[PDB]
Amino acid sequence: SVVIVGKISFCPKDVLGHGAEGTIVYRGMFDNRDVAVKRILPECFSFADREVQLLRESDEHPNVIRYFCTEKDRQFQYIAIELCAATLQEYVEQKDFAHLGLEPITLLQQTTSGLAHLHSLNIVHRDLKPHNILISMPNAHGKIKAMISDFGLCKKLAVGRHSFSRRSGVPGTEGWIAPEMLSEDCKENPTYTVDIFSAGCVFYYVISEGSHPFGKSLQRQANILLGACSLDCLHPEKHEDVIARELIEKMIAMDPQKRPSAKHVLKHPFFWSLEKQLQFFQDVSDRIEKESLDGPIVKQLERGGRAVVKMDWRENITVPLQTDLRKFRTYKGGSVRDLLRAMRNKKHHYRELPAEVRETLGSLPDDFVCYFTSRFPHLLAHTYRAMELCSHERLFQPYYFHE
Amino acid sequence: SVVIVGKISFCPKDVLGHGAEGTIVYRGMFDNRDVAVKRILPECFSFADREVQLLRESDEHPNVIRYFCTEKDRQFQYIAIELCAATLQEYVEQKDFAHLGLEPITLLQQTTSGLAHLHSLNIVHRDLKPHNILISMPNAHGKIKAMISDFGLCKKLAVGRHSFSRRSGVPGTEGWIAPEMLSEDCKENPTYTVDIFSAGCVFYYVISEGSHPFGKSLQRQANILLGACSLDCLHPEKHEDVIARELIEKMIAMDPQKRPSAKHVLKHPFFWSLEKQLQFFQDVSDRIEKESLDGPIVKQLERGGRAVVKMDWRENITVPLQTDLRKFRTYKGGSVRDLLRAMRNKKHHYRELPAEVRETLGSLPDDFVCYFTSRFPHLLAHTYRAMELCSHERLFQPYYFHE
Ligand SMILES: Cc1c(CCC(=O)O)c2cc(Br)ccc2n1C(=O)c1ccccc1
Ligand SMILES: Cc1c(CCC(=O)O)c2cc(Br)ccc2n1C(=O)c1ccccc1
Repeated sequence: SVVIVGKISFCPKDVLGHGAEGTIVYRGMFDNRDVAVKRILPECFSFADREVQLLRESDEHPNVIRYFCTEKDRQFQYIAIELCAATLQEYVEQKDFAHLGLEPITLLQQTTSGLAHLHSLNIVHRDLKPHNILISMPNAHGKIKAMISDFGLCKKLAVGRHSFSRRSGVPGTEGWIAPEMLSEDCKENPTYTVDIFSAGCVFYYVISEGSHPFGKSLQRQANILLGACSLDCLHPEKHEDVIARELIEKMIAMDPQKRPSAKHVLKHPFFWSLEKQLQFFQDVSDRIEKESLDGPIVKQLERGGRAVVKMDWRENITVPLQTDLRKFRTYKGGSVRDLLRAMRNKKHHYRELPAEVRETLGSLPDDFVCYFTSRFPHLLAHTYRAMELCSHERLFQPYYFHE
Repeated sequence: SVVIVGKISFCPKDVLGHGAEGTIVYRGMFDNRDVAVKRILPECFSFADREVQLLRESDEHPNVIRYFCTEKDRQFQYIAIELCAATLQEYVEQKDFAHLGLEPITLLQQTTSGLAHLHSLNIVHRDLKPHNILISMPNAHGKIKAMISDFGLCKKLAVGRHSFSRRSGVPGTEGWIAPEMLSEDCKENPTYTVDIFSAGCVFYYVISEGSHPFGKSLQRQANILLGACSLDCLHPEKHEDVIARELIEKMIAMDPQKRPSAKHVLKHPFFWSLEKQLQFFQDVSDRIEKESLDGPIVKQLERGGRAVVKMDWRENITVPLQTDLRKFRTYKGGSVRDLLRAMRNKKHHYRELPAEVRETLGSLPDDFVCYFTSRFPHLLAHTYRAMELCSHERLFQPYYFHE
């Protein structure tokens, strides 16, 4: 028995899953393309028409599911969309991340792009969770991508409006709904920020390989409203983790105003290569070199540096570098600027530096930059936030978001 | 009136254009989606079957036209694809260009990208012309993109093969058909290069604002076969023109094996920012600083450097720079490396230079590099080709294509 509703065809025996509101998703064909078919019931025909329009308006982007067509029966309405190979959930739940390279982060970056695309179209998803974040089929050359799905609970903000009342009840799924949506009072109407919070938890769900910032399933929602976030899978003294901690912590704040935008999250160091990181260090040092001590830039860079530098950075580096630096007298052990200024000098002159000092630093640029991030795991986080005072400047545009 | 073929609807009174073999294109809609439908007559039903299938294997790429569906009638066959705003022909022939800034080169880079994608899928267009390059309908934010269409005459190379016999006549338009396609004296059958020759003409067509590298319309195909190419639109002593010459002259090469691949074209200086050119001069200089004069790299950089440096480059730079460099007699005016190094030095210590030598150089980075490209209009093209000996080096990966 093969169901043929117009250009869509599927066999009822091939069920890919069950959805809510009696929606059943089969595997089928459309225009000889492999698609997933969704049967919707008359009780939901209206909810399905809005999802298709919001899909038609965004599937162009590579990180949004591709909507194809819709055919109607005397009994059902069928939605044909691009056939994937797995959800992010089964991915986090069943891949050997050790063999998986930097894929997990690029999946997080792609999902973030999709969100910024949707937010550029005044579309809020409201139901972002690892289940409806899909993994594309492997392409002709063997690559996969992440795409956003389940547009049933999406909302297009009204022209000229930048929030949305809580009239659609409490859209979303327990454990991933931001507090404003579930809180009994209405200090302010929700907005795009409810998506970041969901996204923040998802970032952690991937980098923890299964954990949630707000506890286990049954107590999540109650912790979310109570503010009981715990990012335990992230060391406090690891460079990578300290950077992730900064981002995810900002993404799951209780005040949705203090939550970053998706365009900001795309620029975050959490996504930077080592080559880029070292580059950010070089440019900060050059911008501050002739900045006075009374200047705001330098005063923000040095507020709280003693902990960043670990009291005295000269007492925390390798002996071959300590001796090399002792040759002159131009770097203070308490200055985070001078630590960055030292990194600039020892990079420029790297080739004309004694082999013993070259061997402690490592090859450029990856081993060089790691030398200083492992020793001072708060250096990038501290200086990134400090240098925000120069996000308008052309030189720094590659690191912040500032239209 | 309006003809409704299944989910495709159009009005015969809305004709967008006419093709070959009686194929008419109307403006229409598919699934509430503004599309352009194609009416295909019976003698041509098989050409569409191929095009549709090929389109379904590559339409995903942002710069390859998006194909939606295809229905059939009692006597006709219809094909609905993305509706565009113009073709590159109309864009070139009817756009100020003075207020278009750099949009035209972004277009050339986009059609290249889509063509590299098609080649990665073992597909040769074989009929690339400013007519098949359509411009996107403006976005939800006012941006456009170029795309490739007219896949009817495309060729999916046999499995493992990297060439194709001329068994299907000579597909393509008089004026854009590569010479290997028409001649019988050729021993080598055509490959993907045949698409690069055509693109190399379009490249020139766009920068010349309509002109062709092989003359006027009727004598064009005649001139192509004879190798008589003329790019008089490009000055022989202007930095920008020298670069575009180097690339175009290699894409329209008479010998197919001398033509850059699509991925090669994508890295050519023709597409670099001003800052990227500085970064190239800096990396080239830094890389050759500790290289033996007897070394192959140095011997290739100076092979012909006399015309490049215009004899003593110290005598072709502004006087203020001439005085500030007179103290260093290390710089040999007949060395291109010495010129590149003098640039590297002027860039690093730019802030500590006397104001006279700073305002004669210009604001970093754009005006600084222009100081040398305008004065030495062969410096880049000379260095880029000679330094190919280092294309394999990670340092230079941003600048060349290896694998
Ligand atoms: C696109 C798609 C949907 C629709 C998503 C939406 O629009 O909400 C889907 C639903 C279920 Br249940 C089950 C599978 C579904 N699937 C897939 O292709 C797919 C997902 C995981 C593994 C293999 C294939
Ligand atoms: C999508 C599209 C097609 C189909 C391309 C194909 O056959 O692959 C088309 C054909 C002609 Br003729 C003419 C126009 C065509 N057009 C356009 O949107 C368009 C292009 C330029 C100016 C105005 C509209």
